[PDB]
Amino acid sequence: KLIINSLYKNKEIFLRELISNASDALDKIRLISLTDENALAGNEELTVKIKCDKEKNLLHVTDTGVGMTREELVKNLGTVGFYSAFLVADKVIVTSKHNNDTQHIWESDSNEFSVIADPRGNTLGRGTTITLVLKEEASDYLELDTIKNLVKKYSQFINFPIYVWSSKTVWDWELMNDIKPIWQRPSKEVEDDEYKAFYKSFSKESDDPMAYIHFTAEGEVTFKSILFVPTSAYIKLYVRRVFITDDFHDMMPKYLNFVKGVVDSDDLPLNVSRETLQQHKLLKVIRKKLVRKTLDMIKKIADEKYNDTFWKEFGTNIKLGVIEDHSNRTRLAKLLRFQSSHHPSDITSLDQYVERMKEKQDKIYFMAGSSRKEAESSPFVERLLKKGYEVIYLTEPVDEYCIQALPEFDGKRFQNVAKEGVKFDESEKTKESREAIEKEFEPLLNWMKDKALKDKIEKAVVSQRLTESPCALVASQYGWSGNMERIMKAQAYQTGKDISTNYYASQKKTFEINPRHPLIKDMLRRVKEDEDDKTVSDLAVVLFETATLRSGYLLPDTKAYGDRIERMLRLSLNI
Amino acid sequence: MMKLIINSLYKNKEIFLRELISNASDALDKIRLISLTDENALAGNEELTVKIKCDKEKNLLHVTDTGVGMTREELVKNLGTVGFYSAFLVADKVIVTSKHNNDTQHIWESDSNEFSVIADPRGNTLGRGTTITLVLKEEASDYLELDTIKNLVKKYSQFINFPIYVWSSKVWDWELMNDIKPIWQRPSKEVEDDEYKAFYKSFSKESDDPMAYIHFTAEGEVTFKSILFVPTSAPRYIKLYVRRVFITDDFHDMMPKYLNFVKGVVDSDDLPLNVSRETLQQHKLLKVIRKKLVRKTLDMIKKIADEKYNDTFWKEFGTNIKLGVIEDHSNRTRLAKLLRFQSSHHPSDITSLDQYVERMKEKQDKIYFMAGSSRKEAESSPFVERLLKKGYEVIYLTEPVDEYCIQALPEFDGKRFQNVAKEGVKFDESEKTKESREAIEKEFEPLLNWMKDKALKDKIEKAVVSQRLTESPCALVASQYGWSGNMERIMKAQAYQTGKDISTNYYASQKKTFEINPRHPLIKDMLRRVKEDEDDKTVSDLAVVLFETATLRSGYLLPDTKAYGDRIERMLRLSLNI
Ligand SMILES: Nc1ncnc2c1ncn2[C@@H]1O[C@H](COP(=O)(O)OP(=O)(O)O)[C@@H](O)[C@H]1O
Ligand SMILES: Nc1ncnc2c1ncn2[C@@H]1O[C@H](COP(=O)(O)OP(=O)(O)O)[C@@H](O)[C@H]1O
Ligand SMILES: [Mg+2]
Ligand SMILES: [Mg+2]
Ligand SMILES: [Mg+2]
Repeated sequence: KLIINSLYKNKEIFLRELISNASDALDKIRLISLTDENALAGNEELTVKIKCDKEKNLLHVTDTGVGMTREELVKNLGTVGFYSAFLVADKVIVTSKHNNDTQHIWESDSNEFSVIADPRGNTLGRGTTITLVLKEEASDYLELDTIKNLVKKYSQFINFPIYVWSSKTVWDWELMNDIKPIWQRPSKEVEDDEYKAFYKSFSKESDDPMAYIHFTAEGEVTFKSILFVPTSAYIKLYVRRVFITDDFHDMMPKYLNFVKGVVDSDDLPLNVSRETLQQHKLLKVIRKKLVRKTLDMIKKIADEKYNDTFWKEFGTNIKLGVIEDHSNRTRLAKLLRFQSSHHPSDITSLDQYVERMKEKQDKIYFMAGSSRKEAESSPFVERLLKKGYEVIYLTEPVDEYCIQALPEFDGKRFQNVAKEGVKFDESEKTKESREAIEKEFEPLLNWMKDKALKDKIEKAVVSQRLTESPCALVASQYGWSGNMERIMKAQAYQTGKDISTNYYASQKKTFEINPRHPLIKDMLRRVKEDEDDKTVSDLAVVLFETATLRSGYLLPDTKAYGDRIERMLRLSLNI
Repeated sequence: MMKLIINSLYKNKEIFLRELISNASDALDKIRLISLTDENALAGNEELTVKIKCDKEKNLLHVTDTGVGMTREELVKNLGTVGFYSAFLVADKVIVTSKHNNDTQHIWESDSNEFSVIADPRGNTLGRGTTITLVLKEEASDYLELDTIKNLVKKYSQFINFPIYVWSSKVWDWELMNDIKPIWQRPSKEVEDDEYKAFYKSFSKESDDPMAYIHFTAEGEVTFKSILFVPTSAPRYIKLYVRRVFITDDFHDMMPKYLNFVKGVVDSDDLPLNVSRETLQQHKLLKVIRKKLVRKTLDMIKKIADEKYNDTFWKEFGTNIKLGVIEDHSNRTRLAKLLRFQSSHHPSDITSLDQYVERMKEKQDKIYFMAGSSRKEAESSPFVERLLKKGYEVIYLTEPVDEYCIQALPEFDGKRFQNVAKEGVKFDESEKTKESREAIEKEFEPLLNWMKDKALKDKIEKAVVSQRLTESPCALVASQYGWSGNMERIMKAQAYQTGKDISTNYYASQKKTFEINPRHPLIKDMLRRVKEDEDDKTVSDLAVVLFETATLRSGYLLPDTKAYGDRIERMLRLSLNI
């Protein structure tokens, strides 16, 4: 009283599940036999045998796999999968024999079951026979002509012999299956169609993979493998073509946990324990080779699909990789993509930035923020942008960490535009021009440092990075910037709890002023005229607090800042 | 670790014995656990004991247990790579004789460096178990005394639930050293305070008293004895026994996640003994035991002295009590009574909800709160201005969980909660004041309509005369079921650090209620110049800046700091003479 006639949509999937289950039973007895010599005592062979029965209206799926004990026949046989057998039959008869127990039978009509002993005894040796009593409607599955194609379809990647009872012109078993694994075949003998059809066989339906790679590893260890990149955000391990496990969760590093595939080695031990084989020295050589072939796979993807598709899905993985993977860092560095001032939305690689650098530019400039808009509208990038330097914009929380794990790219050091180190060159006769303006505005500097912003600024200097903005707060090289304040301060608030007593944390920054900006020109002209004035003092403080938000730091006191604004607003209105 | 582990523990070198008894007990727990599903698991050696022999003559100290033992492969993994290396504090050479049920008897020898495992020439001596033999070093060769071990076992192996015997003298025969009866099985009244504390230290280290403990016995649906503890610090857990037999410490569902810091013992005589681990964890009686553990933990937490509760417990585990209010529906009332928050009543002191209620006005029915990233932000907010003046108390919520905590508690002792940053704040009003406000609202209508229809058109829901401001000119009030600045902040950070951009949200980018203060000089002046000339740009420009600043003051994010900086600039030029 559930499915039966709705999923149905996938009308003949019952066989796929019974063939799949039989293969799983076959894999399991084989796996045990590698440690237990007397495991294959009941049956020499490892097969799946399907028998058509017209007269009695029956269909048998017989496997010589592990089998099931009475206790297992109760739990395992219940509620695609085993139950899908009821999409074509109204009664399932499961005859099973296991090594540790005698032979039993199981019969359910989708509602109630019964686990009797077999009055015939041990007729299987070891394994199971799934007898389906077909419905009058789905009785077409008794036909030998149709059932042959039905197994040829759902067992293209089953690596155990599948036989069906047929005849010629003499009844006998016929192989419908080729058990030569797909990963063991010559690279170009395998069509692209087959690679995609293999991907859907173990990832349980869905669409094609984004990319794949099939290779024979050479050198210290030799193995065959087909790895896959999925479309949206499990490595099977075989030894000498014998399935071992898919539960070795550390086959790939955490940052590549999305890769799917098979590994098949002739150089690893077969008759050893699963624990033993997990710590084996050669396996680690396989793991390091999987990473490199995976990065080779990722690099083989075409430029547009790489940016618009791969990167959108796994970009955070490459960033986590850069930090976590020391050996493959340089390779991971080239796979990174970030938005830059070059274009309003296109993402750029680090190489592309490099090729665009000016002849005498030694630094890769970056601005970090919570969004594209705040990063690009920052005062810090004003003159760099005007002079034609490109600035990388980092908008994600991991970006900062990512670049920090990268001490250089292609000989160039990264420079945060919110910190000191932004280089602006000049000639001899150009150096004096600045130095004159620098000493002209020096009274305004000392006044800000010893009165207007006495213990609120580390120092005041004449900026060379601003064009439109009057001023900005710049942090020390070993200090925390605006964005890093957030990243750390909103994690010290979320998880940390009280983190203020730190040297380069909440420390005074360098207050830079724009000499060409009217509010600095007036402030200078007016500071040499009174100094005791609270008006310009209120101007210096309001400008400093505005510059703070502008620079990306929090305000120490919103009430004090508010009180100052409203006092100016009084002036602007009264006269 | 290497050879600099001896100097770090030169103080505590007598502890080597504790470490050998602890392991023997661990070995005995393991073999006894196997025997619950395996009938013939004790066929090699029937008893479960700890035997210690003094052999002065050969310079050897023997510690013979009858536990699980070690196989060939287990000797080359477990031994080598506090602990077992503790034996080297008193012995230069250490040899272990051992016998496991699956293997034959082997001898492991080492000094610290290389190791070698040989098949014992004598053969299967112990049936099962291990003998740790110490070649006691000269400068510590005094433990081979017929009374020194006698005294150490008695003071150290307290709480070991297996019989420990030393090869004494009187005729040489084994003399019992300890009492096998567990501390949790003894009647509450009889157990000493020191004994409870020493018990806490035995299974969790940390060498300091626990913050609190509870020793109870459960009657009714299920019976079990238990001792539960509150540690002193938040670490940055519960041993189950069935009929005095250790089963596991791997059940991570004994306590709900919010009480994960609780450590202790549960000894049940009702649970199935001769069954598997899988079977026992899913067992229906456990859910009954769990509910009892939570109620008893809460009893203990409630029993802590008022001063100690706020000063020590609340600082360590207040977040857990907050998550509890959200997750534990059947205990909500008990937990809500345990909450502590900062409030206006005092600069730093925290307060319970009962204490707040008692301080409420005779006709106040709402518990008012202000949420924010810090106390400074919350107390200097515009929203508490009037309430504070008129003597209402405002709870201050500064941790991100606090809002979800209050938002999960619909009422406390009949009083609903109200966020001052939202619509819903009330003030009892004398007939004189009520009418005075009515005249203020009609007088200020021209300023309210100008703001809503042109000056701030499309920025605000409506412009109204406030009842909550005092010193502040204006503020942004969110709707009854909308997001406060604090919720906007928490959601934006969760949509950035974890989420994948919630720009086009549900109610994050929504207009707020702009409340203006009629008694504020700047607003008074703003009314005068608007009626005189509505199309004056200087007042329109001012309106924007006042609003934008009000947005920072109201705890909201400003939508364009660049444009706002530039408007503040224009204002500064006009304010001065640029
Ligand atoms: N032919 C079989 N031989 C042995 N065991 C089987 C067989 N068919 C089913 N089982 C057991 O019962 C379970 C039922 O299969 P199914 O419903 O497909 O679940 P699964 O996805 O794990 O295979 C299997 O996991 C297996 O434990
Ligand atoms: N008496 C013993 N009987 C059996 N195994 C032991 C014994 N002593 C030590 N071992 C083995 O050595 C391991 C390490 O002991 P120790 O260093 O104290 O670590 P731990 O107490 O945390 O297990 C034990 O876990 C066990 O595998
Ligand atoms: Mg299945
Ligand atoms: Mg004021
Ligand atoms: Mg400007």
